[PDB]
Amino acid sequence: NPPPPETSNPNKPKRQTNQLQYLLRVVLKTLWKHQFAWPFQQPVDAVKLNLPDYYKIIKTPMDMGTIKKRLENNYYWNAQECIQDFNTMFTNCYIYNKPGDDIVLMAEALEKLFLQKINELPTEE
Ligand SMILES: CCOC(=O)CNC(=O)CN(Cc1ccc2nc(-c3cc(C)c(=O)n(C)c3)n(CC3CCOCC3)c2c1)C(=O)c1c(F)c(F)c(N=[N+]=N)c(F)c1F
Repeated sequence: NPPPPETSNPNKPKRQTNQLQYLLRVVLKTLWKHQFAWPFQQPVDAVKLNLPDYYKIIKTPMDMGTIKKRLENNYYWNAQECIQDFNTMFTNCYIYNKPGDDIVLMAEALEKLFLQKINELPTEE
């Protein structure tokens, strides 16, 4: 298991935006409570799950636990960095797991909900 992605930036000032408020209070909150969220709420523990090839295939690990902490810690300078992390999390799932696997159906359900919410992302302001 690699160290988890950094979730706090000591060199970054605290700044709210409409889009980051939306990404935490609407997007993350809605995905987090979903019945299929749980496999995505923490980094893949390749040791506990005995997946010796996972971190060989996945160069950029990402999960909603990391995204949640990043939003709570105001880690993201803008909405697009956060959207990129969600996209990476889904991509990792689709490139590692066989199509139609339970985890892929769970990712597809969450991604459908994610894109539903991102389509209603507030304007930059
Ligand atoms: C401390 C105790 O020690 C242990 O027993 C260690 N092993 C366990 O606990 C393992 N678990 C729980 C668990 C936790 C997080 C996981 N995250 C993933 C996962 C994998 C992959 C490649 C991936 O790409 N991503 C993004 C996530 N998986 C794999 C599963 C993902 C969903 O479809 C089925 C494989 C996870 C597994 C399960 O076996 C367990 C379980 F899988 C259940 F579905 C379940 N539901 N019910 N009822 C349940 F009760 C389970 F306990």
